[PDB]
Amino acid sequence: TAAAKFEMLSQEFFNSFITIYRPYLKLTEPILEKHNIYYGQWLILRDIAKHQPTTLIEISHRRAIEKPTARKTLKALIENDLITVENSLEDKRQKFLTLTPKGHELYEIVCLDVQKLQQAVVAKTNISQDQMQETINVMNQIHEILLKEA
Ligand SMILES: O=C(O)c1ccccc1O
Ligand SMILES: O=C(O)c1ccccc1O
Ligand SMILES: O=C(O)c1ccccc1O
Ligand SMILES: O=C(O)c1ccccc1O
Repeated sequence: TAAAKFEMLSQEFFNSFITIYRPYLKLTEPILEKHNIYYGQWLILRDIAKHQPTTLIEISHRRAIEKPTARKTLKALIENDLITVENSLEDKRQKFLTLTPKGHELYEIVCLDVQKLQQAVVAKTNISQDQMQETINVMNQIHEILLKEA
């Protein structure tokens, strides 16, 4: 439900990494479900974890989602006691956001499970550390272009 909720050489090349996304999320889905959190929620949670104290404004910008989407997901994170909002009289979109203790516990647990699952996947392949850094090198080049464009 989580993965479901979330929804030429150059051609074979792009296909090789774009088609891995969905299978990847299906496999990591249970990690989030076990913590009663959905993928959209996890991404914003993680984002806050790494940038807190942060704001709906900054979040929307780094995540590249629309305010309505970010507002709705944050609202669920708050309602679930995973993040706390600075109490202020300013606009909600300007208020500082940080993880609650429950939020941190959930975060550390998901993060470690994901890390171990990734290690496992790799361990079943013939991929070398070198092959991994070379891939990283190529992907970041692609990523630079897609972002500078936007
Ligand atoms: O950046 C993503 O789109 C993403 C999606 C699901 C899980 C981890 C991720 O980084
Ligand atoms: O970083 C990921 O690839 C990831 C995947 C599934 C759930 C949480 C995550 O951070
Ligand atoms: O990637 C995100 O930060 C995200 C968050 C909520 C809903 C959809 C999304 O892609
Ligand atoms: O509902 C809130 O308290 C809230 C707080 C910060 C950002 C968006 C929000 O909906």
